[PDB]
Amino acid sequence: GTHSHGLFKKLGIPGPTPLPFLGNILSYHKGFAMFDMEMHKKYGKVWGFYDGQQPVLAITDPDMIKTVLVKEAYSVFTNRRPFGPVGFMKSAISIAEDEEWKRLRSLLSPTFTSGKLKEMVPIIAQYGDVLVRNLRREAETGKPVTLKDVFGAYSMDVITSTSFGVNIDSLNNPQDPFVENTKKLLRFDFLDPFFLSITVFPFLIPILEVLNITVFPREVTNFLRKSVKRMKESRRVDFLQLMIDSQNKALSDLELVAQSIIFIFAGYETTSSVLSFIMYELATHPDVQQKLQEEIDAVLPNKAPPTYDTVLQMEYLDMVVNETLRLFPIAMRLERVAKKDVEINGMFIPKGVVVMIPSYALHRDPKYWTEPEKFLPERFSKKNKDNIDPYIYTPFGSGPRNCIGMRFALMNMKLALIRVLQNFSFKPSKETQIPLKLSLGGLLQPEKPVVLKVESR
Amino acid sequence: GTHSHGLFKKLGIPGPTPLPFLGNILSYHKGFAMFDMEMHKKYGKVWGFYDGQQPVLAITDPDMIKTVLVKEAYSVFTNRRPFGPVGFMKSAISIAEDEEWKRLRSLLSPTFTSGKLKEMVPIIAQYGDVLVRNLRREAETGKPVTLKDVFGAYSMDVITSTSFGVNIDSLNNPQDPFVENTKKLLRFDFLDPFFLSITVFPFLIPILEVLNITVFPREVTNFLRKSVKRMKESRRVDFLQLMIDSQNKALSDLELVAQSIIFIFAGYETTSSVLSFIMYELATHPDVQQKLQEEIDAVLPNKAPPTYDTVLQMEYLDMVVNETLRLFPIAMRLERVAKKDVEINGMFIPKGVVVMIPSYALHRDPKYWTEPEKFLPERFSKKNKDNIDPYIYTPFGSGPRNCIGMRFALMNMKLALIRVLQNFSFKPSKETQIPLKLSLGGLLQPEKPVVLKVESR
Ligand SMILES: CC(C)c1nc(CN(C)C(=O)N[C@H](C(=O)N[C@@H](Cc2ccccc2)C[C@H](O)[C@H](Cc2ccccc2)NC(=O)OCc2cncs2)C(C)C)cs1
Ligand SMILES: CC(C)c1nc(CN(C)C(=O)N[C@H](C(=O)N[C@@H](Cc2ccccc2)C[C@H](O)[C@H](Cc2ccccc2)NC(=O)OCc2cncs2)C(C)C)cs1
Ligand code: HEM
Ligand code: HEM
Repeated sequence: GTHSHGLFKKLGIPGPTPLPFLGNILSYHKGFAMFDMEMHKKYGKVWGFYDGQQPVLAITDPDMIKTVLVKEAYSVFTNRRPFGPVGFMKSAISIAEDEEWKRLRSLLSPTFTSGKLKEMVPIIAQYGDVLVRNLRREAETGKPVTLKDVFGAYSMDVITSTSFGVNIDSLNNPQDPFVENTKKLLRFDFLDPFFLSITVFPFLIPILEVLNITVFPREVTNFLRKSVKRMKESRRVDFLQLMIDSQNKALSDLELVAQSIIFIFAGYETTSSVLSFIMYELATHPDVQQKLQEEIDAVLPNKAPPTYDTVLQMEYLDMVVNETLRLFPIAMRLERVAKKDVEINGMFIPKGVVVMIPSYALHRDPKYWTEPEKFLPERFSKKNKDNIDPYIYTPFGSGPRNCIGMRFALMNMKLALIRVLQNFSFKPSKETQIPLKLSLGGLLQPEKPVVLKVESR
Repeated sequence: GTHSHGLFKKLGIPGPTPLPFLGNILSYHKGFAMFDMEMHKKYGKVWGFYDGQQPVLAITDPDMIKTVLVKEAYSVFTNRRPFGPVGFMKSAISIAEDEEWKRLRSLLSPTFTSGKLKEMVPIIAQYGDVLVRNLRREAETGKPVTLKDVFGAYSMDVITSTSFGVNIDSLNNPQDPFVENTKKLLRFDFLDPFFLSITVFPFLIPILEVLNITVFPREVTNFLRKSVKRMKESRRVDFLQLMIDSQNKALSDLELVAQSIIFIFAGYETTSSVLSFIMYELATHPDVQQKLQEEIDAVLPNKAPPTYDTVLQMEYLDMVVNETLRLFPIAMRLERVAKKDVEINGMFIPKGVVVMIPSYALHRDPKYWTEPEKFLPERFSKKNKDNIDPYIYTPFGSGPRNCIGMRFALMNMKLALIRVLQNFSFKPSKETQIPLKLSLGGLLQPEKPVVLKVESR
């Protein structure tokens, strides 16, 4: 029906007029980001819309954003927008709620410290070499390289190793039952058929749950499920034991598996998308690539192996990474649910409303960014960075619920970039789409995969 | 989703563009009839639209109409558009399908013959008087009469008596458990919340069925359910025994009850709506009322009691009744489902499509009717009637599935009119809405009830 559809009318908040049942979902025909930018330009700092019957309050005010993601996090905006059905995956940290979440966050918080992460480099760099060897091969038969595939396999390599102790050159081995299963853990597309229907029929979620149907394909999960059985363990620098030790408030077995699936995915798919986009930028801006190559050679003599401290010394590398994250956040939106009524920065918001920060739109707003469409690493130099509002630029979220893997992701990505840029230069191929276009779907991804010419140095 | 929504595109049939999930239902915001007239004027003789995902093919071609309602009735278009949930009411003749239907149609066919119907007049006329006595009272305190209430109670009186043997002046007795229950059997409004949702979620019907939820309120049905227990019977001119005799292919007990509910309703609600609309027309056209009064006095001397044959002799009465039915059909649409694929008059129609004849629109079409908006009984005189296409004018449907009660309805209505017009004249009250407006909802009914000044003669 239409019971919820008078809400934003009642509070006097502007927004697209909802259709019965569908709310505003039809506006998603060209993707979240384009919907969010259209609505932002058309309504200013705040607006409201309905996913089916679910009210969503978009906010773009930096101070209101700090309020939701930080100040009122524990007391009001503790959880993300429920999404389901998920079976045992209800226990994964990113999905968990309230006290089950804070528990898992504490339990897993020590996994991603500079110390551990420091010990993860001699591992994460051994697969630096394999990627380079792989790349050099595919650059001797000098034909276009699909970044998502080569980075994909590196990305898988790194997490399987740092989290489970499993070494596999996944690129050559697309047939290892471990490689194939994990690959199938891809990001969910919220504008796909199944998810549109489940937004317009949330009253069906509990029906799917009962039938043990899940958004996480069962074949994928069940493998990884007991896959840790003889793996955890033979009865050191591994996410696994780092979690096993936390068992003997302590972590249950089926919860532990749910954490591993969550991570496997992250260190795999997020990482490889971002890496692809950086190389795309580097390839379409040779001067930036050359300046980056010079920072790398200067900090690391004759192809010297990167270390924890050398990585962190590279300023221009940091600016490149950040500037690619500005233009291509993997999140697009950040979201919390109000467990109770709230008044924030003068705005009343009833219990159950989804408050949504549209990062993609904010990352491209003319008010906060000069020439926001352009790839300009200099935006993040020492001179200009203090300019940037930490609640406008949020590629890893903010507050107690931000990305737990942030430091690992940044590190792992830069290690990859260094090893690759030390040995190669990248250039547009004939088939490189320029300018690149993002999938009109529900994921910040290229419609056509990035392909690039790889030249040895 | 949208799987069915390419159908009419595939067959090359014009029609409003469907929205995902909703199909065209939003077009119902101003009622079926207005939707059907808009679409007819805008697409000509045939068009297609979707109720949620259900395809509906509207047809206005007289010959194509004879094809659906008559020629291909038994072989293709045997059933009406399924509608549910209905519990045991699946067994009622108007809802029954295929062979269960033809069975019930044969079994109940002899109930409505000129002979039986002839024996039903000394009964149907005894309540002629009560209505007159009631009317005279409410015309001595000369204040406006709400037709739907006075006719309503007469309408109930007549069927309770002719079908069950229950005499009750229902108007004075709105407290008899028999009166109140039956009253609650009102026509279903297809554009009401519950029915809109169930058109956009037909996959929920079987869920409602399982929970014993029905469109026929349970309290209403259960009373009438066993209400016939000590009634059928004490172990003559009554629909009841007429059905009991057919038991001892023969009619089951719970089926019999389902038939009685179906009838009770019909002889009650259809009858009283039509009677109200005729009086409205008579009141807004005094000359027609006076001519009608003169036919009646001429055929029936000094307030002489109407008989079966006298009723049928009154030509101008027939034209009035028919002309009111033209302007205000109770059906609005007629519908059949294609059980199988079919090609009709050169048009292919796949299995499962609802073929819909929009009577309200057809009854008002400038191609078939001069000044179609105007109440002109003369349209149906001996001179002009043979003009009228029997597949354009269909107030009682056509073919093997037409109104089984037609002759009883026509008779019962005319008996009422004669007894009323012999004694009174009707006139607009101050509050009479003129011109009348039909509920923008899902039923041909007045938004504001007809109220009229009743003057004794
Ligand atoms: C009500 C129902 C119809 C709904 N379902 C959904 C699910 N869909 C499609 C989403 O895109 N949901 C989004 C989401 O992914 N939230 C997520 C946190 C997040 C948000 C943005 C960017 C990065 C991480 C929270 C979810 O638990 C996801 C689900 C998941 C798990 C494994 C593999 C794939 C996917 N888990 C993760 O965080 O993935 C690991 C990652 C870690 N860091 C970056 S990605 C929300 C921001 C809306 C939304 S609404
Ligand atoms: C799929 C689902 C969502 C749907 N449900 C519906 C139900 N609704 C609201 C309707 O208006 N359905 C219509 C209908 O009433 N069909 C009907 C035949 C008919 C059609 C038009 C005019 C007169 C009789 C067939 C149904 O069985 C009705 C239902 C009913 C029973 C008792 C009391 C009230 C209502 N039974 C009757 O015929 O009522 C007794 C009458 C006899 N003569 C005139 S009315 C159809 C023409 C569409 C349509 S689609
Ligand atoms: C470039 C790569 C990555 C980006 C851009 C990224 C970004 C994000 C963002 C935006 C969020 C949501 C923050 C919020 O709601 O405020 C998030 C959550 C999360 N990320 Fe990542 N992430 C990346 C890689 C990783 C990796 C490698 C891991 C490894 C485990 C990881 C684990 C998580 C977890 C567990 C959460 C949810 C934490 C919680 O709810 O408490 N992420 N990430
Ligand atoms: C003025 C009053 C009435 C009108 C205008 C009317 C009109 C109609 C119409 C249009 C139909 C559908 C026909 C079709 O699909 O082709 C119908 C069906 C029916 N009517 Fe009536 N009707 C009236 C009164 C009655 C009465 C008093 C009864 C008494 C029992 C009755 C019993 C039925 C039945 C049983 C059906 C369905 C028959 C079947 O499916 O086989 N109707 N009517």
